[PDB]
Amino acid sequence: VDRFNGVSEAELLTKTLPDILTFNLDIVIIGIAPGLMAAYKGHHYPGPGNHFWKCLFMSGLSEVQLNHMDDHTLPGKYGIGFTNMVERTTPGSKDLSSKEFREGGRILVQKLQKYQPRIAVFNGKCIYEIFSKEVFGVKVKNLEFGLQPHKIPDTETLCYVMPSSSARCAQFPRAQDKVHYYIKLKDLRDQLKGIERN
DNA sequence: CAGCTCTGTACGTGAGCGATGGACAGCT
DNA sequence: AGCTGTCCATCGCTCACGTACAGAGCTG
Repeated sequence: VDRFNGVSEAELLTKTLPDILTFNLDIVIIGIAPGLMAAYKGHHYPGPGNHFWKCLFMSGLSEVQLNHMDDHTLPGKYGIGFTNMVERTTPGSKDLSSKEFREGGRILVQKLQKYQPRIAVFNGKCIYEIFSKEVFGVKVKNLEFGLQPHKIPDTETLCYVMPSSSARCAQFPRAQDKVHYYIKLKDLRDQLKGIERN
């Protein structure tokens, strides 16, 4: 019944979740749109069932199990930042229109060209499908997860796609089913950093 | 025909919320 | 022993920042 401690869903729809972006980041996690719990909390991925923080720990991207309250520590401590394709608070990915997504893509690509992280991680396959068509003018028959073959225009930022950390998708039913992509992201990060160090 | 886009629908886990009722102590 | 109320284990149900895919409609 009451999931928001007496706060209405209509009020949460007016709230926004701030980005956590700085220069020289290794990774920027790009969500689809903040959900009601993130709007409520004012922090990234607070959903008790969301797999994000558990996959970050299980993959070794964090040495201890962190939570949504740690999100502002991620740039300085781990080289990780956060943004979303669509800024607007939304219950789920199915409530977003094509226009909202394409407006989001344009704003997103400008953010990435400003902050130029080593890797732009799309936390959700649906947003990369829109982004690729809008930014690179490419629609492939079978879009795959993992490292994509185009850099953000005018930057060296790579594009890496993972299934959404939301526990809504049945195709990757557990955090265990998504951790392969976080491990591969860690490996890609370590390789990029090692190449720059040498 | 055939390949495309668009829309509707079905799908596995694990966490939380409200209801239920057994266990149990305080009281007389 | 009988009564009463709280605690809390446990259950059923819902559902979470989606995704894959069939099939209708469209177009070359």
